[PDB]
Amino acid sequence: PEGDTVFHTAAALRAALEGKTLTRCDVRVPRYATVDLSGAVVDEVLSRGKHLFIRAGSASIHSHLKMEGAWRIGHTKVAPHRIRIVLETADTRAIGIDLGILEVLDRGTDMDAVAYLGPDLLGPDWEPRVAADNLAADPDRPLAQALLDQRVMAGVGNVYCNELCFVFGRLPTAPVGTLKDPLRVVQRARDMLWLNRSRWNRTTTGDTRNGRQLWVYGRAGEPCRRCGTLIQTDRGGERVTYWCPVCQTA
Ligand SMILES: [Zn+2]
Repeated sequence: PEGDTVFHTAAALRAALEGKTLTRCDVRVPRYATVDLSGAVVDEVLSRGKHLFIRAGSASIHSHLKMEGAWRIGHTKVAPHRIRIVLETADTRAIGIDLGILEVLDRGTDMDAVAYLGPDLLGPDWEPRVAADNLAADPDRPLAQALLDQRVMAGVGNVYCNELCFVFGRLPTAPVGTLKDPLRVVQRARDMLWLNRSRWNRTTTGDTRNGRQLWVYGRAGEPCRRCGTLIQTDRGGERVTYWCPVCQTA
């Protein structure tokens, strides 16, 4: 999950839970087995970068999504991974599966958990100059590592990292110092995530149709949509990269 998925999940949970009294709060995490927020209203569901917070009563349920489809809404219980939490209201059910962190924090201090985050690409008070100065603060830093650092700005994961590198004509190992305009980079990242904040069908090309949605990610061996050259890929290091060797040069 990247920042768009997490924001969208927060929105889906808001539709299911926000403003409603919890009828069930079953936290299947050992330290939190005794938490039972039933009888409290879910006052707010919000995202902070790749983090989710569910505020109810005096508590804030903090989760960090490692798996797409991590929170599921509806009454179907069959799932590919372990159910870690069930929340219900009179009319709705939300289940959290394969969550990374799932913890119950004090509501009043819940933002201390994530106060170090850089500007949130999908947060209400986004600040592109802060993100741009953070991104450019160390010009010898490799571009992809800087984009993926949640203290620089919050929300880019491997898909958006690959896509941003393509639209700016840079290899992921290019130093940030080679960017003509770091402000433009972070503004385009904001625009890309914003366009997908309510779209699970992640699209960066402007064309949402099947097979048309991304420039390079997941497209090894397919033609670049601009120059026609076949897309290349490398699976060394942490993350898989995809790039057009004509549009993205050293
Ligand atoms: Zn190309």
